Amino acid sequence: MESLTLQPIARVDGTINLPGSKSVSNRALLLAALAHGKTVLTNLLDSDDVRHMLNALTALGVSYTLSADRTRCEIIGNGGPLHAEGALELFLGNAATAMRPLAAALCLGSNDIVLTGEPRMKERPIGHLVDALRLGGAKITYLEQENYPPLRLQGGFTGGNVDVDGSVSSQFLTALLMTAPLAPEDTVIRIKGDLVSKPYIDITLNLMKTFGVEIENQHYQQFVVKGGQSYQSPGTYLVEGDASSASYFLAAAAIKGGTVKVTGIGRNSMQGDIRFADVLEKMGATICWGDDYISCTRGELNAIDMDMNHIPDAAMTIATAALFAKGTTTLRNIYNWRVKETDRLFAMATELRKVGAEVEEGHDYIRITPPEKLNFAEIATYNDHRMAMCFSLVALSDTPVTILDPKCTAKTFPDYFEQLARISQAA
Ligand SMILES: O=C(O)C1=C[C@@H](OP(=O)(O)O)[C@@H](O)[C@H](O)C1
Repeated sequence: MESLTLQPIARVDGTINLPGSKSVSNRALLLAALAHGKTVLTNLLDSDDVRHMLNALTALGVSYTLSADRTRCEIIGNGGPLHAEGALELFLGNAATAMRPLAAALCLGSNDIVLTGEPRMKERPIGHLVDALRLGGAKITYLEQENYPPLRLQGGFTGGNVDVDGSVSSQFLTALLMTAPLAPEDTVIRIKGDLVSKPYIDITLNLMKTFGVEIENQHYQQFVVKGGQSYQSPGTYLVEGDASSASYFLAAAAIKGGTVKVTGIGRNSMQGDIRFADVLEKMGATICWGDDYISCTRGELNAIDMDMNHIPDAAMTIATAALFAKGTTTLRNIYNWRVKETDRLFAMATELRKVGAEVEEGHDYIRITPPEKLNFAEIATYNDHRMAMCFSLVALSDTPVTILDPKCTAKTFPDYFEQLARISQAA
């Protein structure tokens, strides 16, 4: 078991040029692959999740080249639905942004492809998406547990009236939205009830528009899609810096700055996680917005009690920042933390208690009361990049912290520790 021990960080200050957005990167790659023309993506993220998407595109026969640092990608669009037969297996690691979108996309036309991934991926739900694709005509088989990957896709999605559950993940609808335009018949996607992680739907629609396709969004309750469309290369496309990866650095400044500036995202960014900055401001930090940067300057840090459904990923960072806040912090409406890289409500509560906090692990919320002083702990990371990055912040105290399996950060941010070190100052 590899581990990394972080020594106490006296102050953080500086500028970080963010790695590309995982959410935007994987959507842009798939749309570029489906599109007509050559797409040049810059600031593409180089991380495990994007690598699994690139590998899947290579296996499907898509041609592309990558720059030395793997952040510039020139993709030759296929000019239509991707295809493979012979039950070709695409191994998708634990990349949900590859698994859900490809599960839908590869149902266009005929195909015989199997999607699988790491053990935990076989425990992350995909039934709501399968249900919706089958209502549209797709033939899909669960090869192991019903409602979970791995899946055997045999095609057949033609469009039509389809309902989709949006209560557990926004990714199922995202996958349907990206796929439906290329289906021969028009599609009307009806959301059954609640829709969580709504901002990710805006990211999907923004990317689809960039690639030449628009749809009729009726109050996020129903989506009208015209069939028979084609995606078109936007030419050169700049991938936004990752606003979720930014949360750690902005929070570090709120706790121990100094001023930390992250570049690559700004006030016009499409990522819902830029709203994480609003939360730090509510806690007492000072925030500055620019066209291509967001900065946070230490002020004070007071506990908050907020519904975090709009920023589920970045919200985890508030769970550890809460260790440094005055009062008890409560994060609500985050049930789906349970069905992500790990059950994040169980994991976060378990590890927070190890450094001294009193924590109530609610079914769909978490309440954190910080200790007078933190103590040393060896933090388990549950093969979850965000558990490692969140707990790195424990070192902004008087105690060191040991993070197990630090390389798990590579899922979305391979250079995380070197970047945190860049802004760490001894004086
Ligand atoms: O579409 C996306 O890029 C994502 C949507 C979110 O998932 P849910 O919709 O399941 O909350 C988020 O947690 C995940 O890391 C990325």
